[PDB]
Amino acid sequence: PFTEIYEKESIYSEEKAQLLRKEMESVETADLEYTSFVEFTNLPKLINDLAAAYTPQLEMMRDQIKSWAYAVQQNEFNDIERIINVISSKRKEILDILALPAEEKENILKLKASLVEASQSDEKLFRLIKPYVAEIKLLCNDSSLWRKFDDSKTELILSKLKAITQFAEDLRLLKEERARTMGELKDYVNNNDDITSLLLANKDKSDAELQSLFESELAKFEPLTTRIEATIFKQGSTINGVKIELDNIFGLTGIQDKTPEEQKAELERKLFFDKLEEATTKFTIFSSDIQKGLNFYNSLLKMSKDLQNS
Repeated sequence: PFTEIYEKESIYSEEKAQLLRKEMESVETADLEYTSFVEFTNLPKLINDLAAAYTPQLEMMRDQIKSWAYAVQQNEFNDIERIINVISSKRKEILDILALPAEEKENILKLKASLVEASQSDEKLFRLIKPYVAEIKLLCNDSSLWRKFDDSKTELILSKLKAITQFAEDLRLLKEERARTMGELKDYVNNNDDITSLLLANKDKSDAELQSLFESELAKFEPLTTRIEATIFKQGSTINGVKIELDNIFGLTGIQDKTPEEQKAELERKLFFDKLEEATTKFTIFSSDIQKGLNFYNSLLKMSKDLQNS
């Protein structure tokens, strides 16, 4: 007596759950990025090896290209290009569904279909960079063939190594700091996040806000989210600087003589072929769009099935 209080509380809890979901998505993306970096670079074994030889980049590029190509190959959706034919099939299904209705909700559905068609047209624009990259990536033979085709400076290397160590430790500490930051934010919702005892502003109305109190109560969560974003950006520039310094150290460690001009040109070509990976990532990002569009299409088809005879 009554149950409305628990309803409002449930609503506020839902909002809080949404915010925590957003923040968790952000930190998850950050952690995934840093983990991908730390996995690709292998900074620990590189530092250990360099330190051992004191007192390769090609292996890295091979590992990253192999991982990207394998991941792209596994998700059998982008390479096949059968999705357009599938869309045509879905269109045929919708055509069959459209074939004794006498209302204007069919024309509206047609308009929605038109919008989906426009979305498909927009989807076509990204096919240019995708098709060339993905097809050359799908073949192990071609990719392997193309990939295969292409003192007193010790103290500097040592200093660079030290800087790399400090940078790495700073990065790990940043990740730990973010994880703890979240841990406290989530632990703040499953603990002393108050209740309906603060809900003394009458018995709402409702629908007349009623929501300003929720926004206000949510606005005190800002100092944790801001700390999360701060640690994320800091780990961002940390990642950039560490990448730069490690690139310099890796360029000072190897040959460095150098010659010939065809050598630097070939290396340049190799670094050029690594720009395909970017397009691969882009096509991966485009994969999550075609999936959503197929979901909407299937939803529309099921909607037509229901509208036919529910």
